[PDB]
Amino acid sequence: AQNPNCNIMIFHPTKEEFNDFDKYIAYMESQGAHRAGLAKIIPPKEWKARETYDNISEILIATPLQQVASGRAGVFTQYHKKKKAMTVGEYRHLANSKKYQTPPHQNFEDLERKYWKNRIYNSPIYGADISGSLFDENTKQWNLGHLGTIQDLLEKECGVVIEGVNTPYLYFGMWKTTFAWHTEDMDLYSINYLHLGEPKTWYVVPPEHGQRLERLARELFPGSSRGCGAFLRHKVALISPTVLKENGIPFNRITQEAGEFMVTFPYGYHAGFNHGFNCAEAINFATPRWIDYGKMASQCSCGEARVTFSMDAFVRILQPERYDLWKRGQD
Ligand SMILES: O=C(O)CNC(=O)C(=O)O
Ligand SMILES: [Mg+2]
Ligand code: NI
Ligand SMILES: [Zn+2]
Repeated sequence: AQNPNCNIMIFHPTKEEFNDFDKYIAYMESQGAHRAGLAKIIPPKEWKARETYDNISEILIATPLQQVASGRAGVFTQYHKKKKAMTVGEYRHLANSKKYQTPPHQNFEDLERKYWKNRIYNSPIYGADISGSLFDENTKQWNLGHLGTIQDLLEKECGVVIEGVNTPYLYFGMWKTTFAWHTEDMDLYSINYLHLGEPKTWYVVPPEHGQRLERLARELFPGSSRGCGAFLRHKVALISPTVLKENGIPFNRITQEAGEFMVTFPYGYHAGFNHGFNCAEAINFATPRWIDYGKMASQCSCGEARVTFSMDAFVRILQPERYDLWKRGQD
């Protein structure tokens, strides 16, 4: 078995290997990359996502989200308070302000210490989940707006044609902006490209151990667990690396820098934080190996998780017994 300790693997594809996206994912899996739940891909030196980032300031962030924490430094939830619209240039100025900017630090490990010590005492503002793309249309390799769709994959594997669409999303971050512990909708893959700015630190639990994280979470968030049998689908709970280690939960960590891709694998729980002003693009995707995970994915039906239009067909075809209850949660 390849990668039996479930370490995060880093890949350096050549320009020739960067042509065929599906083939390269399958290659990474042949080497055991999926066992970690997360892999890093450093693009060939010849590649670029677009020519420059000099002209992005007028993108609108219609609903910036202030991430307000509750709990203790290593075990907390966050809620999202909606703020007034602002442009990317306005948001960048805000991220760089004395109130929000990255503190002085020695290295990524010092900054990570400072994040976990101090996160809960601040409420950073995240421009998340903005439909759109920063890849140039002429970028032919690893262009996250030009990937094979999940609907087409399901149709190819299973023969059933379904409604729905699959487009990327932009994320504008600042110091301390946080992504809570989660797997993707329907335990899909994700791919995330850090277009510009400061790094993103990731934490990940191997897919084979995801239920250990779920059992800890039920213990640490006992009210939430009574409310919903899949409350991590709400994407609000944070648990620090120190608390994971104290409870024997297997995990790994890695920092993504500008110009790098990350892939999350089916049922790989992940969480993390941004170091300072940045912009990332991400999208879900599927492969043949996903189908069995999609069939077994948990679902929130309490009403909290509310998701896209396109998840309806995935539930309906892959999980017909659960469909009626899940759809009630949607309505
Ligand atoms: O970058 C973020 O805020 C969160 N991203 C992801 O969870 C992802 O790409 O799967
Ligand atoms: Mg612009
Ligand atoms: Ni994710
Ligand atoms: Zn729920």
